[PDB]
Amino acid sequence: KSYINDKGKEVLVLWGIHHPSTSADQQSLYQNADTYVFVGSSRYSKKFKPEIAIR
Amino acid sequence: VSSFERFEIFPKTSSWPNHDSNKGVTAACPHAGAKSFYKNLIWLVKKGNSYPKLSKSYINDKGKEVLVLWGIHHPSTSADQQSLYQNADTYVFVGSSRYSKKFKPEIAIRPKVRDQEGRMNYYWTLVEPGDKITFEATGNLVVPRYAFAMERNAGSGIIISDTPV
Repeated sequence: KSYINDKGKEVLVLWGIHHPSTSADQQSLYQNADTYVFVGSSRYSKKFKPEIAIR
Repeated sequence: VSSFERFEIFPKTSSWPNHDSNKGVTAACPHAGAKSFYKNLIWLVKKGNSYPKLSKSYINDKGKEVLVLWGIHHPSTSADQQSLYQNADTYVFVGSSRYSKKFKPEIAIRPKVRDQEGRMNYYWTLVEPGDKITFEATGNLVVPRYAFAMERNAGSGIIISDTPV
């Protein structure tokens, strides 16, 4: 999904990355064992790898 | 800076027999109309349909600090990754006595900037006299070509102005 800033000013965007406790909780929520998240803009680029462990 | 001399830390003609040192050009860095690239870096690309494991070292023998710069290339797609390096799962490693870091490319489509959906990160380090710096990669590495042996001063800054010198 993409968004283009057309509001004539800066847009503050917030988001989250979820790190489950166990592989079972991972599969209960997303069904995929080895996942990634990517966020990218013209000045931002970052890839997120979840860290599954019991805190 | 009290002393600043450029030298070819990794000569273009002889350093990379098993890799291509001439195809690493891009429309994002044009010169005289043609596609070009940075002068002090070489964008190594697979030779034939092969990118063998890369390993090159330099020992600072210049009697002073050496400024070394390099790049990591993050392609937009897996196809662009295979077009340039032929290897799907690659790494880059840079190591010295005070520097050690492993780089994993992040393949994804970023918004176009200068007609490029990929990205390239630029890094630098100061190699102390007598030290060794090692570059090791299976792809995505923009190897240094020119380094700079230098001696830093103390103070001064950067003036941003249209006032003439």
